Amino acid sequence: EALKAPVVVLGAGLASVSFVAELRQAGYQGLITVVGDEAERPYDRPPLSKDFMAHGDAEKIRLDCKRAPEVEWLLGVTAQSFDPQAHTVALSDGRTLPYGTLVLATGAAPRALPTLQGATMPVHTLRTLEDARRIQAGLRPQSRLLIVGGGVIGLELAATARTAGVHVSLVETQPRLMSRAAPATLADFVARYHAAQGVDLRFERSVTGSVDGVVLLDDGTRIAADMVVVGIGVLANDALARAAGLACDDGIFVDAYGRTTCPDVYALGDVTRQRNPLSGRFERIETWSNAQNQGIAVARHLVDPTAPGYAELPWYWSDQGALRIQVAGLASGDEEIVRGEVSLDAPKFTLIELQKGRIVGATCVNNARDFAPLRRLLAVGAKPDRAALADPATDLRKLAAAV
Ligand SMILES: Cc1cc2nc3c(=O)[nH]c(=O)nc-3n(C[C@H](O)[C@H](O)[C@H](O)COP(=O)(O)OP(=O)(O)OC[C@H]3O[C@@H](n4cnc5c(N)ncnc54)[C@H](O)[C@@H]3O)c2cc1C
Repeated sequence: EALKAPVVVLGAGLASVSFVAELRQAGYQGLITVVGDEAERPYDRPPLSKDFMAHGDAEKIRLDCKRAPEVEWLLGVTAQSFDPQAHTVALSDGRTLPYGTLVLATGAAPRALPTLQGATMPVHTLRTLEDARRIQAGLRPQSRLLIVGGGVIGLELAATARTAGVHVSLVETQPRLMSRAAPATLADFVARYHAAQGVDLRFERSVTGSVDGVVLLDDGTRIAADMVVVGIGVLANDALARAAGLACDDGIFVDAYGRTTCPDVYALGDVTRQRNPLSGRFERIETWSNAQNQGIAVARHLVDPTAPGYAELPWYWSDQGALRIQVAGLASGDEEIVRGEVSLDAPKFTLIELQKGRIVGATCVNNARDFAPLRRLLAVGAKPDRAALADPATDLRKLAAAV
């Protein structure tokens, strides 16, 4: 009923690939056409601040489009507009695509820093393979890099650059790192780790401008750098949706079926503003797991309307040198339980966030084994014995089973 052929998807990132693979796997055999503005074989972004930044082989980061047979991928083509009455999409190459169902999977773009508009020194953001190549081409040993923003991507780049023998300074407007999506205990530990690896961290500082290779701060001081990478967050790529009259606010509003306010138009991944089931509030979720899992859920329900809506709880990971960080659910509740010691000597620990005895979030540092059972406990809103949660004798995989 809702799934009308032909299917057109705008964007060829993870959300798009995951969606079209699930359409095919679920048994939809109609036309699928995907429009991607990047002239690149679809690829995954997490490597760009990690192993790619370090080793430079793009053929290790391509998405597997095997589970998406009989898809026409229009790469290097921009969707300029769509007409939701005519059920058409206008492309940059002069062609028009008809659709029965239109899927907006256009992701998000790094926010520019207004105070570095008209900088006369290298200022980059890190989103694309082209961005990663341009940054890597300036990552010379004993270079000076300034990162603006203490989000996970800036910190992943900081670790990669330090490992490469690059001097790194980092300016954060907040009093802590990872203010978006991380428990304070984690953010404090992570700052201690980066400081110990030689990152020059500047907290509660904002950039006010730049002059001849030097960045100016709002404490009236200067940081000289060979290169600036700005990581102050992203803005949804929701321009086509806004122009066509869909409900958007830095992100296209969708329900759990991926429906926008425009009939026959859906949206998925980083472009969307959606319900976080743990907070009960709408948020733009900026994670790999959301892009994949939302794309799959929306495709499954299009093919099989008896399937449930998207229901997965949020989580991400970050690889920052010696720290393999995993974070699920909410950053805080009324209670944090710490398993293990929080120590720079062989870091290994777990945080559990509870709200009235109920697990609402969890963090693992170098403890992948405990993250899977904690996500299962989170998913059913488990209320375990807080003494047991704290006790390192406790086996979390066992608790997961018991419930
Ligand atoms: C450097 C980096 C590291 C990351 N590391 C992690 C990590 O460790 N863990 C984690 O959970 N998440 C991580 N993420 C986040 C994760 O990669 C994103 O959540 C994910 O890429 C979102 O996928 P998407 O398909 O919704 O959007 P995107 O990947 O942005 O894909 C959308 C595509 O649509 C294109 N597009 C936009 N407008 C148009 C148009 N008009 N016409 C055609 N094409 C268009 C875009 O240019 C883009 O190619 C990282 C992201 C980056 C950039």
